[PDB]
Amino acid sequence: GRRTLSQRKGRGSIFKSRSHHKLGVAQHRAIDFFERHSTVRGLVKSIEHDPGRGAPLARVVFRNPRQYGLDKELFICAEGLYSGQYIYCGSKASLHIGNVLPIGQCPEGTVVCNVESKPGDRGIIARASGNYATVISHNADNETTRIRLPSGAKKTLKSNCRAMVGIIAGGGRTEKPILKAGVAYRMYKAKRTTWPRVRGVAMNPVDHPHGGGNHQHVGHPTTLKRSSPPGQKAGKVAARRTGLIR
RNA sequence: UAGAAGAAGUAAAUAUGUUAGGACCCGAAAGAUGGUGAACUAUACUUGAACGGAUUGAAGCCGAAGGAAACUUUGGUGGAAGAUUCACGCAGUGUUAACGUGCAAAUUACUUGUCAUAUUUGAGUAUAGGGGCGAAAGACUCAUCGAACUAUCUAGUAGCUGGUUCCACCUGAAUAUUCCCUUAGGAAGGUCAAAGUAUUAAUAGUAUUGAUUGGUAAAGAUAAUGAUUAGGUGU
RNA sequence: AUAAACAUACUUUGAAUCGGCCAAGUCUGGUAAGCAGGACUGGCGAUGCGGGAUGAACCGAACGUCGAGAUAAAGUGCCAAA
RNA sequence: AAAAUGAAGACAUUUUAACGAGUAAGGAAACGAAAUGGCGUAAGGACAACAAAAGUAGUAAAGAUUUAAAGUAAUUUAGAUUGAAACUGUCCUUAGUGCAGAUCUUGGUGGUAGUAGCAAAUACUAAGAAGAGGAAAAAAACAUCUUAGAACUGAAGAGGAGAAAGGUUCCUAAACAACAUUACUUGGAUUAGGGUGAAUCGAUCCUAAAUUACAGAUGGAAAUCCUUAAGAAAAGGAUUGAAAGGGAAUAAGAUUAAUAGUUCUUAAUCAAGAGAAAUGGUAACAUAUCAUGAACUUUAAAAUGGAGUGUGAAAAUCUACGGAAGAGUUCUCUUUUCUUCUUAACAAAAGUAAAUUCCACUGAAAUGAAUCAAUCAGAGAAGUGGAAUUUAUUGGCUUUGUAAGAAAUUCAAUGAAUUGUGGUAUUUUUGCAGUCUUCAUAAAAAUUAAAGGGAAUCUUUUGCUCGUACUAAUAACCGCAACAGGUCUCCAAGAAGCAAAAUCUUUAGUUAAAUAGAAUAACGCAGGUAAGGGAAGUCGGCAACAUAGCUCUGUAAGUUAGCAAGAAAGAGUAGCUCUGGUGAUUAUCGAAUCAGAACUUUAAAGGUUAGGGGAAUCCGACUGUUUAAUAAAAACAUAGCAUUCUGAUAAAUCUAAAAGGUUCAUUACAGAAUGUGAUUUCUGCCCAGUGCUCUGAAUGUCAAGGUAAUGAAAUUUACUUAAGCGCGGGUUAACGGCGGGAGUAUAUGACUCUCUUAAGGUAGCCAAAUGCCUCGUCAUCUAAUUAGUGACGCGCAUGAAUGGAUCACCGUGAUUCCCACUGUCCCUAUCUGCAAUCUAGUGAAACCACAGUCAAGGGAACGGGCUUGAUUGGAACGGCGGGGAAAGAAGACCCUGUUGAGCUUGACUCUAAUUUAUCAUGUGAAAUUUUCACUCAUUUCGUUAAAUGUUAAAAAAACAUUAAAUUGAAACAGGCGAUUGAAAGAGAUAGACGGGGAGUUUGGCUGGGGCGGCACAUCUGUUACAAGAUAACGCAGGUGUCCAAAGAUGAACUCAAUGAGGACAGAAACCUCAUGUAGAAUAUAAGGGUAUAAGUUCAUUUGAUUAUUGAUUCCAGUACAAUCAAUAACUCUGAAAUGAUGGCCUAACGAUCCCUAAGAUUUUUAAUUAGAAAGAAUUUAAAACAUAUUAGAUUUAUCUGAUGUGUGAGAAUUUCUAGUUAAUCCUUUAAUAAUAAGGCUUGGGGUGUCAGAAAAGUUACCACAGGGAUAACUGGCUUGUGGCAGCCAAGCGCUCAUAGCGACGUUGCUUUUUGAUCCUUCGAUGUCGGCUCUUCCUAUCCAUUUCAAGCAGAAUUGAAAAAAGGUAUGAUUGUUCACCAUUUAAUAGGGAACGUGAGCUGGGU
RNA sequence: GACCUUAAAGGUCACCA
Repeated sequence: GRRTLSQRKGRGSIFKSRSHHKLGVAQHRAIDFFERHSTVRGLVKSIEHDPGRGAPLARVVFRNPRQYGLDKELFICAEGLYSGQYIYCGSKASLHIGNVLPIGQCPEGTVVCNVESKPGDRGIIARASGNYATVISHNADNETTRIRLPSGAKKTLKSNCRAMVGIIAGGGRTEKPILKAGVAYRMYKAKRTTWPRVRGVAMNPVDHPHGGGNHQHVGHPTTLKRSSPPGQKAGKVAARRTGLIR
């Protein structure tokens, strides 16, 4: 046989990210004393559209708590932010939309976004459009707090992990139905090469495990073990269930 | 059942036979190893270039009239759409036209379709052979692709096909038998040739006389086993 | 009884060969076959010559180069010798 | 062969006799009576004038051409001519030693053949010049240049220029041997010269996608990774990457045979250099340098998509008024028609614009302002007055300097003349303004300026390196070339029109671009027309005809309500003369557009351009893509729908490895893996099987390890270990699946019974692109329907995200029917151009054993050659497609190879990735090794390693720095800050999983292969032919066993059946007598054998045993197996002779290696006792240390010297008899021991393909070596079957066997069906039907002539002569065939390689 | 027709040309 399309994706030749017009890395600012024990105030200069992602980006400008100059940051917009707004980052920040607070200071039930899975790693969870994470409970014995991830899973993080209060802007993006093949083509302008997807049953036995015979069909069960080698791992992987959900 | 029984062997040059090597000469599709290719084509990115004329008329907006209201009727304006068409171009539906030792190792003529957003296109750049790339035809990867090109292993192997070079003279065949992964082929054996011997209980594809063997042709059918048409006599 | 001394008995080494085919006062399967397969012998293969007009197998007869005669199968109206 | 002779003769002796064919094959050399005889090629060693100049040769070698001679032949010899320097004969030796073939290799050359051709791109003609090169009885044509005529490209060009590529092709002169399919005086061709000028155009500079270094990391290696992260490297990050991106600065005229934003004249610009620090304006803001402005920081520019509308300006075109100069027309007119009337870079500022944004005064409602559209206003409209920016350089346009001195148009013979002003017109270019659109937001750096801050106190010089010629294509580039193919751009006139369309023309370019002339045949290619009919042609309206612009009227069903729709359908349209509407400015001026009216004619879109329309069915929703070179589609994509996994140190996944890489500059509205394919309606039941999974169970099965026991030890044994499987549950929008039979209300069967699945196919749909039967049944379409449509449904074998049903719009998709139109057709005629024909010049190729008249025969079963006939005159031109089983190609179909390759799978054997367990020693603790606590290796991260730890002390989009006065601005820790953490990663070993991947295999026989069978090891009878052998996928059957008795022996008895008797008792129970040759039994298939037995019964027993020989059956006289004959033991039975080494006989079975059992003690040795008999033993140089005894040292398992003796020494040993002890089948190679292992002999474990590999498929994507050893087609033999014909006569025919038929039987012919065979063809004979056309047969359908009848006439029926002439048109189907509707005198049947493909078609296959 | 099964009846095969 040949090497299937999923195998050719891992080499990254034509499947490299189309990130040329992107604004940059969107994250919190690097942790320091002034964020651990004080608050630094930033100014939302503008709100910009980052190619390839559905949420807007804010060009915040903190000043320089230790030197002279400007610290041009690049945050992910929370819904409701506006140009010229002031936002405060630090442990003593007020509980307002757009402010950055350690996850331990947020009252149980607070909605946050752009949460750090580890202290000081500048944002991991709840970064897509309209997404958010909820603080479940605190644990002052070992300085851990429980949050509910947007997928529904519960995760325990350190109580000093930072997060931004609010909802990532641009929600309800995927509810608008794409209508045309051309529109879907334009969606991957600043993404990887994946769109026009040929069914495995339409390929040939050399190309794909599904490449069939005189009738377009699979032939063998499409639920496979997690341990299948790359090359035959095509279809549902480690499927605990199948069929329409009730 | 090997041996001994007053030793025969050895050396070298040829000829013939067996055997290994390119192996009488030429012939595979294949396999492995190392390199060269994206000047053709495939996809993707960077930076450039290229929409002229018509058709239809969506939101949005304005007037008039009707209405308690909700709003409706009517006339305009507007210029959307992977909307309809023509042109520069492009493709290749049909003639299964031309040509078919061509203009051309895929072109020409008319007809047909298409002719800016999933568009067309230049340069740069990236992806390499059990790999790439593929809106998927096993398609494309320099006229080479159901695994490119190039060189080495390599004069690859062939029970299969083709060829195999002077004269006279003498002798002159085979298709049984056994075994084989055997059936287009081999070894044992038969037929044949050439060398070399032995005075030789070592002649016969013949007939006769004598003693035998066998169960074929024929013959038989209340002679045994069967098959089958009738007629008398007795109970 | 007849024949047999270039009789007889061989020994060694080795070549090619084991695709066969035909005839019949023969046989088996088949309706049958210029079909398929066998017993015995003679042939073609390996083979020309004379005759059957022509023909791998039929009939006579097998071959160094020639001359003369008697012949064989078979023929004798012309082609064609009688 | 035998005799005779035999040192040398010679002819390989003399004589006599017999013999002589031959494919494959053999006979090497030498051998005197020669164990075959010789010829030739080349080289090596000798010999070649015997008397001291010793083979031939310039008095002509080798070679070549021939003429003759010798030899059976291979070959040799000699002469003649040519040739001019080496060569030959004999003997041995040696070998790169003899050619007709290999689709042989290389080179050369023929026929074809003066043949096919030298035919796209409209086109040339006259006069003259130059030249050898238009002559001549028309030799009808003539290359280059100039002039004139006539033309084409038609300004998206056949024009003027660039990028790439080419590389001197550029310009000129001389010259034409070759080349540009004739020629050339021409040339992009030959020869020789000349030619490319930059401070301003580019490269150079910057960075994009990307690329590459030192050090570092990885690797066995080559090398790979990393690109600023790891670095004592680089205020911050290295190299390269654009002649289309960014970018300091030049223009006009003139000049050269050719270079020019490059030279010259004139006129400019740019960069680098040289000679307590300003005013004005209310404000927006403004001032020939002015008017200081460091570090540091920020902002902006360079630098940002597309569409569409409006509009400013310039240019081009057109036009209004006024002219000046020149040109054209002019016997008909034309105050006429045409040309010229221009201006740069850089700067200036008389005059004067459009649009946008801001500033000041004021404060809008009765709301206003404005655009084509919009849009805006108390965070302030409108108004008035101002400021700024943009508009191809200063400042947009006119104007000005440059500058008229240039340039253009004229005139004179260098010198003179002129060079106004406009437009509410079109196009192009370039800006501007707002509007729309994106799940698309549409680059960076070099480089420049400004600001915040307040540190410090005009002239002139120079401008380097490299490119610069030319083409840029119907001749300079890539395709072998001057190739009708391909290749990126800039500039762009008139007519007409909606139009950059078609058509014609101006400026420019060219008239040649693979040759022409004559004639005007066939057959063609390209373009046409056609009476009457109108698809009747055909697989099919293929091809062609037909519709075609604009205006007005009108427009259906269906529908996703958007469409259908340009639906369909109808009318108008010309020319000329007029009339009216639509404005600007304030009476004058201007625009093409619309409407209307008289009149005339050839009655009007049509020169060119320019939709045929309608009714339905299927598939796909749509726009899109696709097999470059036979498939453009129903296939792929698509939006929509659905499922699975993943919290990122993850999922997927590349890599040998890696602080390695991709999605990821990412974070579940995300990433990755799949199925279905818009919308509507709906997705039924099944978890048994195979997958997937579980948050699940332990003590079923499971490895290396770990622990323990025995033993001298290896070894062995036991216990305990993870995943995996098993056990239990879940899951089908996971792979997939979704039944039978019988009664029952003139038929059907609601109903009932019964069998048993995991579930029994549900809603739907249907002879469907899915239905064999089948051309299903009923309607409809037609005259006629294997076609279409609508219905029916026990549906071979429909059916629900393998998606079911439904269709609106859409489609170079498949199918049917109507209208219109027509040469598709009846049925062909005719016209034009280019060829073909002939000629001058020029000039190939495929192919070719030799060749070329027929019939029949035979033959390899279809001859051009052979045999017998028919017949023949030599050379051929134009056509032609019958033949040459014509050419092209080692058949691609089929088969065979112990030949492959792609693909698939629990085929066999493995393997990367995944996974589980153990080992690989961080500290300090607890529980029964586990659980904890820590960090210290380790992992994953973050930053400018920027306040770690412990003490101490949401009103405002603005600024924040270089400090004033060691502090100000606190100290210390041996932790840059977090995170994980002794667990996880990488290594080793072990178990599981693993078509993701690698290697390989897939028996044989065979009336072709496959399916079927086993004729493959094997027995009986028969074919089988009276010895032995012996065929078929011949016939009838049989084996892979069974038996402690069914082996051995002894004894007794006689069986099957029948008759006659005997209570129940009978046809069959048990008893008796008689007859009883086996008709019973003997394990089994069949055939043999058997009567005081080989059968039945009784009794004893284990010979169904050990060892050794010799034979017989298959046989190769191998093995296995079997069948016998003896011998030596120990036994069984019998009184005994005998019998017994399995079964009454013919089948009942098995190598090498490997595993596993049994046996090798009968005998031979050593030592020591007692007895006896023979026995001299070889001869000088010495160290191992067993040690004692001393001289030193030492404490530890204590060693280190030297003195010393024996050892170890040499001037007994064997045999034998009787004991005793011990050992005893051989070996593990220095000697022994107990374990272990290996030998030797004999059995068992098995190969059934049975003389014995370890082995699944599919190729319609296929490949190679071959095959007529072998199938699919013709032909040939046969004729079962198909067709036709006879003989007899039981009967039918109202009576009557034979008018006409003829049963039960029986004899033939034919090759028009299909069989049966495999003879020819596998380095190829083109395989169905139809169309066209010719011929042949008669077994005759019609016409002609006759006979018969159950023939009155008519219509008919049977038969004879006769094959000269006729034998049709359509619907459906690819059909042959068939079935319908017609018509006719009849609408007969057949052959010719199932006639006919260099004759067509391509419907089917 | 061939193979299989039941108490005649069914079931699978019938292929490359």
